[PDB]
Amino acid sequence: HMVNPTVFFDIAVDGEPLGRVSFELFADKVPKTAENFRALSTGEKGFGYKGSCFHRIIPGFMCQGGDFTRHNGTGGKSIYGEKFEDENFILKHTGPGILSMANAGPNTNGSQFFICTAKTEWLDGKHVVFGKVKEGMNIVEAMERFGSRNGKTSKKITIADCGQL
Ligand SMILES: C[C@@H]1NC(=O)[C@H](C2CCC2)OC(=O)C(C)(C)/C=C/c2ccc3ccc(nc3c2)[C@@H](C)NC(=O)[C@@H]2CCCN(N2)C1=O
Repeated sequence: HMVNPTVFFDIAVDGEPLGRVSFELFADKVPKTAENFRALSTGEKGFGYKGSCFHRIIPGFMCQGGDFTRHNGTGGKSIYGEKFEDENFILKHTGPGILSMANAGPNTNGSQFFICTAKTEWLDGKHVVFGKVKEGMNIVEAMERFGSRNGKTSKKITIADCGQL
């Protein structure tokens, strides 16, 4: 029987440790999308999220990250190539904690992702939901306080370490 993977991010604020956020990845529903995020979190392909930042945090909306090639929301790449397809839209944006793929149009998933801090149902069926925060929503809420209405962060929010549990 297969068990959904768990991954962790250790978050830092201007280089100062903040806490750990862990995620369940719904490999049972979106295996290809789950596997991308899993492998980018372990670094096992030779690239991934360790050291990258959350480039846009909008309080009461979402925290977005995963651009480890241009560091500002314009870059990123998947373990399958520069981009990969939308797998399915089985799972919906039901509330805070949902983990979902950022994109630039149909079938443009790469490495960027977002963590919901509110229900974002208008994104259903165009962003692939593939996971959820398991532990450490308090740390996501602490990260959120460094966001702003236009998404610029007031301190640098980084993934100091990440991997699989
Ligand atoms: C739609 C967005 N896509 C990207 O960020 C992709 C990247 C390349 C693959 C992912 O970047 C692009 O398309 C370009 C480089 C053209 C930048 C767009 C951009 C810039 C600043 C924004 C400021 C604010 C907003 N949207 C913004 C969107 C508000 C309204 N929405 C969001 O913050 C949503 C939340 C769900 C995740 N999420 N952002 C995305 O998936």
